[PDB]
Amino acid sequence: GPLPDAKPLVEEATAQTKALKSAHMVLTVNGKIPGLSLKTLSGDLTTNPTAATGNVKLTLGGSDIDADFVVFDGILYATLTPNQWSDFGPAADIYDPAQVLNPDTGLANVLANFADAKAEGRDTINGQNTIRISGKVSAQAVNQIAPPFNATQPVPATVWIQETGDHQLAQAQLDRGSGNSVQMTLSKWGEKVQV
Ligand SMILES: CCCCCCCCCCCCCCC[C@@H](O)O[C@H](CO[C@H](O)CCCCCCCC[C@@H](C)CCCCCCCC)COP(=O)(O)O[C@H]1[C@H](O[C@@H]2O[C@@H](CO)[C@H](O)[C@H](O)[C@@H]2O)[C@H](O)[C@H](O)[C@@H](O)[C@@H]1O[C@H]1O[C@@H](CO[C@@H](O)CCCCCCCCCCCCCCC)[C@@H](O)[C@H](O)[C@@H]1O
Repeated sequence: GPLPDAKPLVEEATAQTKALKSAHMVLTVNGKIPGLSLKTLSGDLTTNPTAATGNVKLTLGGSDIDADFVVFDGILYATLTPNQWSDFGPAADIYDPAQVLNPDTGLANVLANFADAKAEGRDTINGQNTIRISGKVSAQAVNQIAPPFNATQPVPATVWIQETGDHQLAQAQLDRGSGNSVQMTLSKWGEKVQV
């Protein structure tokens, strides 16, 4: 029918996101973003304490490698060859995955700096009704969650927020122009993450 007002949905999702401890995430890079060699990633993240497990497809020296990865006790491990775990040192020297759910600099900060929010339509995400919402994310909030963006201006964005229930952030995408973008889909909020 009619669409709810986006502004209160965004505010509710902001609050809900700040309280998150854990989630499943699927990250897709569309086109090309300089200094971001990642193509796709799917995994499970928990925080306080930080742990993550999953799989990643990335480009290394011009070859796409499929790898499994684990972040535990501050350290990043990954199978660059199958069943062979390599230790790549402190995760934070590459990207501390806890950043995504940091209430100050993660997804909640993106939501809190999401300007001009406007409800655009309704979409199913992972079996759930969500409201698709356009807006622009501040350069600072974008650079904090995704440094390679190197934004010097507000970044056009789309968020999908659950229409009912908890109003979680279901999906978000940041458009760098020219068919290049990064999108994350969140689900399984509060799941246990063993690792
Ligand atoms: C959703 C679930 C939660 C997760 C969220 C998603 C996060 C995904 C992150 C994926 C990025 C993996 C790509 C690794 C590329 C690799 O080249 O990184 C650089 C080189 O590192 C070495 O080369 C490592 C060995 C080579 C290959 C890597 C091994 C394989 C491991 C991995 C790829 C497999 C699994 C990966 C998946 C893990 C997911 C984790 C959960 C970093 O080197 P340094 O450690 O020296 O770091 C930098 C240094 O900074 C450090 O910080 C200092 C602070 O003071 C310290 O003192 C420290 O000493 C050091 O100085 C330097 O300054 C230097 O200037 C800079 O150039 C250095 O490297 C930089 O060099 C380039 C490399 O670029 C490409 O190679 C790719 C870089 C990708 C990094 C971007 C992170 C992803 C963005 C997150 C998106 C989130 C989306 C949110 C939703 C919208 C830059 O792009 C980038 O800035 C990079 O960091």
